[PDB]
Amino acid sequence: DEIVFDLHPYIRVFKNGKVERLHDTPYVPPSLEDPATGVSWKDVPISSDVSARVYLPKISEAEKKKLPIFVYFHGAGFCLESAFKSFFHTYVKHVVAETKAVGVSVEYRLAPEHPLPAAYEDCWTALQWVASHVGLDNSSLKNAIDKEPWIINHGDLNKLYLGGDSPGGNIVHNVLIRAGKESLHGGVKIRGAILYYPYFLIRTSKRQSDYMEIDYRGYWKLAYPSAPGGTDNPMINPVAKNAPDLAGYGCSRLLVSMVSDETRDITLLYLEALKKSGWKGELEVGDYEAHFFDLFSPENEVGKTWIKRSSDFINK
Amino acid sequence: DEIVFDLHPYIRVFKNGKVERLHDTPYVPPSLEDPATGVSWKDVPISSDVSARVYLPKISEAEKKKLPIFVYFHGAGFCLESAFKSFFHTYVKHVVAETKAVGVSVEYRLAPEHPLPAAYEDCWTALQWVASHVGLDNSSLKNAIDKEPWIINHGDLNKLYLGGDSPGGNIVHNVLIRAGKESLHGGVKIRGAILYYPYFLIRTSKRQSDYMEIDYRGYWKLAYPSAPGGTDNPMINPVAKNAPDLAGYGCSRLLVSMVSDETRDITLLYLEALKKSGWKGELEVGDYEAHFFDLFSPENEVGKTWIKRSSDFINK
Repeated sequence: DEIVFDLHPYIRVFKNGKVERLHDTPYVPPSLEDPATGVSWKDVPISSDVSARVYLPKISEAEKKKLPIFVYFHGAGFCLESAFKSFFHTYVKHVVAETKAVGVSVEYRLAPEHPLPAAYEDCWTALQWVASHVGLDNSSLKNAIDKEPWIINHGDLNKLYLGGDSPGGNIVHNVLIRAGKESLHGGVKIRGAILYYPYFLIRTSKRQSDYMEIDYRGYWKLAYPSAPGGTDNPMINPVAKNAPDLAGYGCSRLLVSMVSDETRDITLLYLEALKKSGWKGELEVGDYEAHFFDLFSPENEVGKTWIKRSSDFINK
Repeated sequence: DEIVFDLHPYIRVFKNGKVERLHDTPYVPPSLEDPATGVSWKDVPISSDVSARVYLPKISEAEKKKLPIFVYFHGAGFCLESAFKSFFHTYVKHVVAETKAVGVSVEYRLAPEHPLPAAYEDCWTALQWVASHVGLDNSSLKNAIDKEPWIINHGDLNKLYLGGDSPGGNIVHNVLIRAGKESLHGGVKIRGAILYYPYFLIRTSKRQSDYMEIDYRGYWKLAYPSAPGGTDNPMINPVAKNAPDLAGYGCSRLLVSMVSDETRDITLLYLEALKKSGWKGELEVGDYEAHFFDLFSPENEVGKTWIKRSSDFINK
């Protein structure tokens, strides 16, 4: 009955420790050869704490080479939604259908039940599980209970991509820093990453709207209550004094995408820092006149454009 | 806002066609090597409409032969719960851990969104998908996108069992009649089936409680509104005048289990009919002094007894 934290319409926490997410989109079960898209998906165990939705597009006998692998870390606050719920599942399904990629959409542990850095560790665990397929054939499945045939048969570990939106984009950033410090299994490398609307807190020269100065900062306090340095913690402020060098990103290619709202001023400060960092790689930028939610649906022109832009990046 | 069907605390249907299931237990995601039990599970696509939770127990290098396969059809009204929700998932996890079996718990379509016979067709689709593993090795996965390595490597199709509780037991009955009329792929046969508390409507000689005469019959009207003959439809009344011969069950061994409530009088009429039918097979009966829900949890003595009884049946 008793409420300790209230964020309508997204999340409520009760005194008894119950968490309610009334806005969250519905669960969508596994499906073989979706009528609309031809895509198939399956929910696989990675650890006792981590799982993922794997996606396989419809493949023609003529299309003889393994596909790029797209590993996705969903957004929504560090505290909402699921790889298995309609919002992110439908988007990933469309990116997989357009790109012709093996998808891996990570079900990481949410705050506040599991504060950061749980999400970061879970997304690293999932990316290492993808990399662990290096050099395997179907005979590996006799003794490895956790390996995914769709990756063994249809996924090219020379074409490994990350993606994330909002806090998921923040997770991509933190995973790329870790990938520069710690090699993935078998020397697998991340070829590229797509950060859409990444969740960063950087001090703009001019005060922004109350939404940016209050609400937008509040997600970090909910996600990581004990964060050393608060909103200047390097995991949320990538240009903090003590922050890891952006030159250390463990990938060669980046697509960073923004829409025409106040977050664009923070993303521009991130891009300025990345460009000055001496990161050795190709940076591409999407800069759209649109609302954030529009880009997830191909039912919108800008969504069709964005999903095609993602496909063109992964397939370059 | 507007309610057309009300069954507290289980299910409410709105004028706008929305269905609310407020009592349903929580979703439990895929997990590798569950700390409590050692079991692993994974949600796999079978068709555009059907999926299943597959289970693998912890297997020792010494345990060198493929395991029995246990295909489960959950109960709860034809209208509630999921293979992926805690109630049935936890029970199947415990049966798999005790038995040392490959589990396949079918996510069939529920009423009222999908009236019967949808559940019956979906459980047949899932059993045929299990049978479709006959003779496959790991090389099959190059060109068959839907096959499950845990069945290929660890499941013995010579040791194929069904199980179901309440309406799930009704589904086992209807699937066994179909299996007598239609061979499974590759000549695979059902070795045995476990019907716990099967949902049947048979006329007792004496009127029972109002719960049995009203509420208990109501699930059939909700599940199959247009059923020819209503509660005398052969799919719910297995001794109806026009009903398929029980001798035609497509398995050799049955365990039928009852508890000490009024459903026992209907199950006894079913068992009398099965015994008189000239079905060629071994019938075992569990007859427990207990409450229906007690047998699903090994935290109860009778639950421990029942899960061990199921294991002893599958492993005979």
